[PDB]
Amino acid sequence: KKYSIGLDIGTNSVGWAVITDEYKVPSKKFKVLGNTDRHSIKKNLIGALLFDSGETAERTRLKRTARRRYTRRKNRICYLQEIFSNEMAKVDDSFFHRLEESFLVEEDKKHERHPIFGNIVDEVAYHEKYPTIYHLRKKLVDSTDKADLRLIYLALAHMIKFRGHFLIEGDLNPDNSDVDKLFIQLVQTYNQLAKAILSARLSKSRRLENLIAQKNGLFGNLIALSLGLTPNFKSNFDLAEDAKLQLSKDTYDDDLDNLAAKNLSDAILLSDILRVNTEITKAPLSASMIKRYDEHHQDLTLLKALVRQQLPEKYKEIFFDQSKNGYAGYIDGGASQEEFYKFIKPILEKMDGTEELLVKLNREDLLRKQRTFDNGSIPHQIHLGELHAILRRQEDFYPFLKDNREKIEKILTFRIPYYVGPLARGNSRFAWMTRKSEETITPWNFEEVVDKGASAQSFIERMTNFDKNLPNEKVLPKHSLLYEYFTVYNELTKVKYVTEGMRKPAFLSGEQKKAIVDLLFKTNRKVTVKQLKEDYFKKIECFDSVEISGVEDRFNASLGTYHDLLKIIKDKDFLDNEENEDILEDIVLTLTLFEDREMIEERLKTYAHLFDDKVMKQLKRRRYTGWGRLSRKLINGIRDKQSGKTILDFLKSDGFANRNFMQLIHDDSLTFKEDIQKAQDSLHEHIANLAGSPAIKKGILQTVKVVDELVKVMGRHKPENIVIEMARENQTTQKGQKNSRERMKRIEEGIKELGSQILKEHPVENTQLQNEKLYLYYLQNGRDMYVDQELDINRLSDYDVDHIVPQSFLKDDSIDNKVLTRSDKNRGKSDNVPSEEVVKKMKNYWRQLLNAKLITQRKFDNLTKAERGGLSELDKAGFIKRQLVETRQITKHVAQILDSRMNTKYDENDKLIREVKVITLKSKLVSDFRKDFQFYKVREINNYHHAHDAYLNAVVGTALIKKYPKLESEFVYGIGKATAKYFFYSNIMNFFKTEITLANGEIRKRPLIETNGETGEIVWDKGRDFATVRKVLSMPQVNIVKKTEVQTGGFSKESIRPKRNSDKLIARKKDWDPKKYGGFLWPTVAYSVLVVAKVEKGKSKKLKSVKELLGITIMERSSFEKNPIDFLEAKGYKEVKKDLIIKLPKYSLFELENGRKRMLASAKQLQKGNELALPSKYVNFLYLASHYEKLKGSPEDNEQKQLFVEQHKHYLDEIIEQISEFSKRVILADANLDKVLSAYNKHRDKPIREQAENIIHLFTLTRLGAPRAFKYFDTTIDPKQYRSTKEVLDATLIHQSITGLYETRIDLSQLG
RNA sequence: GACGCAUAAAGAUGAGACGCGUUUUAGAGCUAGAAAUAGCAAGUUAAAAUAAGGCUAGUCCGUUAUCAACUUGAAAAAGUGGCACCGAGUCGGUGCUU
DNA sequence: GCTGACGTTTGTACTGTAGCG
DNA sequence: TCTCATCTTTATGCG
DNA sequence: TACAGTACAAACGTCAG
Ligand SMILES: [Mg+2]
Ligand SMILES: [Mg+2]
Ligand SMILES: [Mg+2]
Ligand SMILES: [Mg+2]
Ligand SMILES: [Mg+2]
Repeated sequence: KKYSIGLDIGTNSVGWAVITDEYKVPSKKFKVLGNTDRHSIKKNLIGALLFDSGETAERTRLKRTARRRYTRRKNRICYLQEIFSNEMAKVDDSFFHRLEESFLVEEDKKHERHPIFGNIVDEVAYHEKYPTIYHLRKKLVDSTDKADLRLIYLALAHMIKFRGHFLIEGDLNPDNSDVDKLFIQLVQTYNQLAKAILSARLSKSRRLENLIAQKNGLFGNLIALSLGLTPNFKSNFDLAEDAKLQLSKDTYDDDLDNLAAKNLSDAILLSDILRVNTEITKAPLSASMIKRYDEHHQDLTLLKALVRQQLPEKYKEIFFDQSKNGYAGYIDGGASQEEFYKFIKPILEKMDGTEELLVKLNREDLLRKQRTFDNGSIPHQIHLGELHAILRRQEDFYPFLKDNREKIEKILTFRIPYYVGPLARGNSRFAWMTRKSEETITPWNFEEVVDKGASAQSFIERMTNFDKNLPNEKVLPKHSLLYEYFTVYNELTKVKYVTEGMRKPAFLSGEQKKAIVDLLFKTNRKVTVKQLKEDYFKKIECFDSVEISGVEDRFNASLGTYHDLLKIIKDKDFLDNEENEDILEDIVLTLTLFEDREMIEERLKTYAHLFDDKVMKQLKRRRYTGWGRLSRKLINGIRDKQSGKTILDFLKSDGFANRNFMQLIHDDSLTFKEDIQKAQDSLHEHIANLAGSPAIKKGILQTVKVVDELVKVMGRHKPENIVIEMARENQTTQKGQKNSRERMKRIEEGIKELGSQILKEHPVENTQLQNEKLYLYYLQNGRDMYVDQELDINRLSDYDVDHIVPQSFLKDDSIDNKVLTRSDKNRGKSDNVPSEEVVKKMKNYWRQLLNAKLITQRKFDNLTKAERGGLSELDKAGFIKRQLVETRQITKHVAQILDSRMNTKYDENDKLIREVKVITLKSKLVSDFRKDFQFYKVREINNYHHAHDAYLNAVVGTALIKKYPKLESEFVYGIGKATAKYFFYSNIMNFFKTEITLANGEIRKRPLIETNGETGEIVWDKGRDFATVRKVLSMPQVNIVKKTEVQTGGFSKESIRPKRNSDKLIARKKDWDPKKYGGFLWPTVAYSVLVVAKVEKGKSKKLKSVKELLGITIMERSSFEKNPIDFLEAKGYKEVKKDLIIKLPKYSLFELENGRKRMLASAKQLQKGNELALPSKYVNFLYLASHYEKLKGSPEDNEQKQLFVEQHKHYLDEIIEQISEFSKRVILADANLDKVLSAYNKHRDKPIREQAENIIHLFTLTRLGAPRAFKYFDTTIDPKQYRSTKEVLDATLIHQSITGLYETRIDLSQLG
């Protein structure tokens, strides 16, 4: 009667296996529905459900924010048009209509075809006078004439459309900073108190050297105008009031409280951004762009003359062929400037007079475009200065730009603050803003319509956890003083001490804990036990010596926020006071909640009577982040109604009982537990309601559906035991501590081994090293990874994190794939690894970092990947590590959901009866089981290995449970300790083996029949149970099912493709015919439908009846589902039989002659649908012939298994016979099978390892799913893609229940 | 014998932005030709769109998640498939039983 | 007369190709 | 790619 | 890995003798 279930859950699979108490997998004669003659089927209850992995929300969000940016950009353009509109209608009743109809063709345009001036002649005298937008911008700035509104609009609209980044706080301005005479003002100012630096690469290393060549009064002065100095101590040689000085990031008023800094800092930074002020202008960016254009002009004039006078045969390939990455491909084709440079540098090396061009290419100046990937370095304030200059000229002639100058000034610089979010009116699930009035939001009225404070508080409050114990209560800040006290008293209530006189160790009394906290947790940020035993036990308790226990040599707990508030609020008795504790809690809550200084000031204003303004100025810089696991109500709001204390009171003092948070909230004697359990629907609603990524919701829901379907199979009786394989681990304590070493020590060891003084120049703390940019800065020893340039620790936003292998090629967000680099160097390696030249020029420095172990060997391999520079689809053959985290999350959730679904009956004696015992095995047990008794696992043959893992999980779990029911609490849900646990869980499996072998060669014979002790019952018969599991491993029928999935997402490929007279292009906008305008291509089919209809066919048209697949794209899907028959008639189908329309999602399964199966991948592609049931002997041979020298066993055990391969050399040929018979049966790639046979015969003499480690690849020919390329040694086999779908229209369609047990089979031959 | 403390790795969710890129159009091509084009000149920029679109019309929403088939149902949701044994190349046979 | 010659006029294999920092 | 914020899982140390 | 670009092979009229 009884049965059990095993589950193996992966990112793309769940394996499931019902087992009997005998460890046999059962089978039933299942009824099958549908029109076919077949009425019942024999099926084993072992299988695997296969589904494609769920996508994370990343791509959808990166499209959503882009959609918002384009909407807002067009609205900026519209407010500009609104200001310009009554005036533009004077000079041009249709200019905005012409910029709008710019995209259309000449006869589609209602107005004359030239966008800006309309007429041809003025549009060309225009482009002759101003060849780009920047000659326009410059002429507008430096000249003082009355100028054309249509061109003001274009200059402003261009700057408003492409406005540059906002990563610089406040503003830069050129007008205070154009002229290098500021050093005279600086020395004149210090007496009250060229390009000399900038001619070389900017860092302190050059700046000090130059100024000493030209103590403190010059260089130490000027760095405070130029650099974010590292010491926190006060300055020297300084003003009459003495404090620290640096060019601080957010607010230089934090340093001025000790003008020329603004002038000189803007001058140096703008002259670092722009190669300007060797010439005097008022429009520096436009001047630089015009200099680029003129240099490009003279360079091309030189270049073509050189090419014609020395290599005239070469010209067309460079300058006309737009496919070659020549200049034609650089301009008219798709080539970048890197591709053009590597194209053109060999040609320049052999010509004469090219030295200047070769010099310019090495600086990246050679024939630059004006708009490039590195324009993301340009801040918006430069554009802001140009727009201000423009308006300040024109206002003398345009009264209306005088009247509303600041509205246009507002429109470019307005950015929605990130804490406010999308400006909805209630219908956006992403919106959290609250608006004061129902008025429409503009950049001008934004401050009076939107309540920024409430929205900014709600921004955090929507995201921070509810307390897991009190789900209606939001958690504390991490740094809240209540949480500090909670943490220290939670830790210190459980430490124990003993002296020479005492019989046994004793807890700290409440007096002692209070004394320790006030003594040293309030006078040291982190306390060592050395500090505890000296400063408390030796100094207060006067002990000669003491042993302390319950804590490592450094305490985990801290009162660091007390130290902060003590440095700020000077009255220590204020911080130790009871009355003001709520106010201090509000201060730290605000200071965690808000980072914008104005709302910090506006929130803290209510307490300005308790502290001075100097303290308040100190409080508003003390930014905090992070939130505790617990709510205020939990830790000090609720009281046990019998005793009267809160949790924090108990942690402060609990007599000698000294309970911590756990034993408190689990003691029935304290009504905390009653408060918890009174503070504490369908499957799909529950699965939607969980937190975390949407990606994991797929694998959880499908396996819960699988388990419920299995329960439906077994007469609605529940299983005794459910075994879930967990992606969980045990380690030795030394390995696990090494696996989690503090990341400061990683830096210190490597820096000491390479011997640099960077930590003397830039000291840093492990709390600070949690920042990703800063961690990378120290890992790289202060230098860029792509040019030999000293990085700046203050400017780490203009440096950016390159992913060494790009995310578009491979998802890898690890430190081994991250590089901090200058933004231009990162964006100059779009979709690639670093180039060959950069590997050649820096492989030595990378080797110095590798030898010093700041980078891994994997990181060195990714950096030097151009030495192996494939980046092919065949290089994907290692798992992305995201699949492990998803597996862990899914299996963790499914444990608690299946426990909640199975064990539902509450009881008053004990709370919940285990009707079903849900089990969560770590994978090491099943892995050791597989490797000990030669039940090996090869992932490349076929998909049955998922079901075999579930079978072995159920077998091993039930065997361990029935062998050790005393050890039920180690598996059922609800030298170092870790090393002892690791050896215990290693040795717990010894009951499966007949012999136990010691390291000295001793052997112990174990019984052939295993039993438990406490009831003597048989569990593991090493005679017949191993034979039984070997029988179940050799079944040829396993219910593999691929989930039928309607596709969602992008309508097409994203690339927009040029116009052509082909009807397959997707119309990219409703009125834009793609024969004229181009459009998208590669559409994605949501599902096929089987259509049966007439069609008008033949050159003399006549109705022919037809049955075929129609691929409903995602775009057209809703129109189809509104009303099918008119959609089919629009597609051209006539007399359609409505009831015979069959919906066919992706991977709809069909079966054909000789057992052949095909999965419908679209209306015009199939996929191979059968699975090779290869016998176990050849599988274990393939695993042992693979892995041949790298087996983990002893040399004797390696040898005997390596000989097992040699004993079965003839297995190689019979595997090829197996693959031939199968491929002929199901795959039908006869040319590929002949190529496979011929290549095999080409290499039948090569080593049996290399043969097997390539026969393992031939199963790509046979394996289920999409045809994919594979290779056998040198020979590469191209995929035999099943682009024909003609056959499935008369196959039998198989609709599979989610396990694959029940079926509906439709014989489509009878349909038509 | 699943929880908050410290550490670390790998990931995730949301907001605000930047740079590109593509597409069509605009930037008069010229000269020589029966010619298809060839020589030569040119090129660097801009507008518009950037999922088709949608109705609550917002400076909002539109690529995540949910889906075998069939009977009920607006949908949520509920419902629908005998067992034992001997065998095994993707499931077969045998016997009870409804 | 009526088999087949000779174009047009559709229907099948093979290589490319895909938004990204 | 940037800025800002929050959160999950797993592993080790202390209860 | 599904579809796109595109080089390649059967089928369907009017001549052709
Ligand atoms: Mg597994
Ligand atoms: Mg999806
Ligand atoms: Mg990059
Ligand atoms: Mg698996
Ligand atoms: Mg721990």
